[PDB]
Amino acid sequence: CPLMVKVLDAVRGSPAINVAVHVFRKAADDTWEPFASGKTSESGELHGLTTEEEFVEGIYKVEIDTKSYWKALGISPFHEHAEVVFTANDSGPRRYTIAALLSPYSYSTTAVVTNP
Amino acid sequence: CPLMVKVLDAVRGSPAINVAVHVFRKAADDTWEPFASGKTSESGELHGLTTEEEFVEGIYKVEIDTKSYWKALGISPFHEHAEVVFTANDSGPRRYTIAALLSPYSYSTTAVVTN
Amino acid sequence: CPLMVKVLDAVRGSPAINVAVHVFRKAADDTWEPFASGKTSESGELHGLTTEEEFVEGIYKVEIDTKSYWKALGISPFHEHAEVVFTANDSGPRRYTIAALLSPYSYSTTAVVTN
Amino acid sequence: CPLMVKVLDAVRGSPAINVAVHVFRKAADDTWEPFASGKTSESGELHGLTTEEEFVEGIYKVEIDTKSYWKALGISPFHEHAEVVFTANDSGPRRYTIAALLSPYSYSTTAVVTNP
Ligand SMILES: O=S(=O)(c1ccc(O)cc1)c1ccc(O)cc1
Ligand SMILES: O=S(=O)(c1ccc(O)cc1)c1ccc(O)cc1
Ligand code: NA
Ligand code: NA
Repeated sequence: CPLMVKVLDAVRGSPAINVAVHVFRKAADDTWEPFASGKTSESGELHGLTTEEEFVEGIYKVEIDTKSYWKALGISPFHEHAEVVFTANDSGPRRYTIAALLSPYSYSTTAVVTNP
Repeated sequence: CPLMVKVLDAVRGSPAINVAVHVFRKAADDTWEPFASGKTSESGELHGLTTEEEFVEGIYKVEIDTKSYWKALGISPFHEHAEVVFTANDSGPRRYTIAALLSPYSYSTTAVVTN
Repeated sequence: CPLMVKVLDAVRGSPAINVAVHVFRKAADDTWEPFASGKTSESGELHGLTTEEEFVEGIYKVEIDTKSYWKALGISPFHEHAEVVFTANDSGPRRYTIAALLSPYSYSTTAVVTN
Repeated sequence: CPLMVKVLDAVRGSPAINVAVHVFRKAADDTWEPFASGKTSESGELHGLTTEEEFVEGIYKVEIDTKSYWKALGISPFHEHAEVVFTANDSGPRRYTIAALLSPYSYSTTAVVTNP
């Protein structure tokens, strides 16, 4: 599990449950190719998106579908989604945790990068 | 004025209006002494808290009454207030902007220090 | 101007100066079309991006070139850039301020929408 | 473990290690009485501050010694510390996670509150 996503809800003070996440990887023709997807669990975490073999060097985009999350709770938010774009594994394999904190008109995102 | 406070509301995407703000200065006996206070304007800003003459080096605390703000909007908050504690240091001319972004169970605060 | 961008630096406690910002509008064929761009000023702000005539309802993306900013300061960043994607909706007069607070491995963004 | 503290470093993209944390509780005379203290581990987490029996109703202050953290890394930060003040257990026992994200001139704090 070299890529994990955590999401928290700043209005409720709780994990953000059932948040859809789509990961893309930039292809040779400079388009975003679908790479992996999933949803956050009751703990707000999304595990098992990829494997060490599959998660090669590249530029990755982690799209967090924040609008669908808020609308399912009856709230009209500002952003369409949160996009996190980064180069991965350029100095060898690393483990990446993408963390996000959500409010209807604001969000924060952090990266925790560790070396196995 | 060398000290200004700005407060934003992350739930409504708006300035945080009519928020009470209290500034304290640390006295020699280690207690917090009232220094200045006010309420944020329609733009979420509080100007005119102090003057360069009065804002000497020392430790200051800015207390933002976030609980009352959320209660007035019918929203149940977590924190009693937001506290920002910092040292004022002289080191050339200095303007201090204390910014805060409020959510019911979260807040962020930033210091913008400019010449 | 109905759209403004503000960028702050959380490491130095200062405006983020000379940061490139690109705005795109979603076209009918689902691609991102260049719409406006500029560089943040000494106050970290980018004004005059568009006009009320041109800023019609639709989906917009604001791209902040954070990687170049940190590299110019000798700091190694994580993100390629910061992207802010939102729908502009009419619903009375509307000013949009897109604010961003930058750290090397983190960023926050807020929308302040005022009448 | 009804009270836990997590701290992340936004400059390094890593847990904030060896951050001192002091917890206080408002006493009957309206002073802050020392309640518990500890330091974050290599994971950035501080466990074992208190017990269900000890952690009664009250107003609590969690002081995170951010200045000492940055100065130990050779950085001159803005804030003296981060203070998180809240009423706890007013509707019965809850579990509280205080999370913080640190930059030299900025910090964010969130609360995750769950019911056992
Ligand atoms: O979800 S968090 O608590 C988190 C904790 C440890 C990690 O390695 C990653 C995320 C969190 C994330 C961001 C934030 O601003 C506050 C808490
Ligand atoms: O740039 S800010 O100070 C700002 C203040 C008032 C506004 O109406 C708009 C922007 C700012 C930016 C980010 C943040 O988290 C807090 C304050
Ligand atoms: Na290489
Ligand atoms: Na009660």
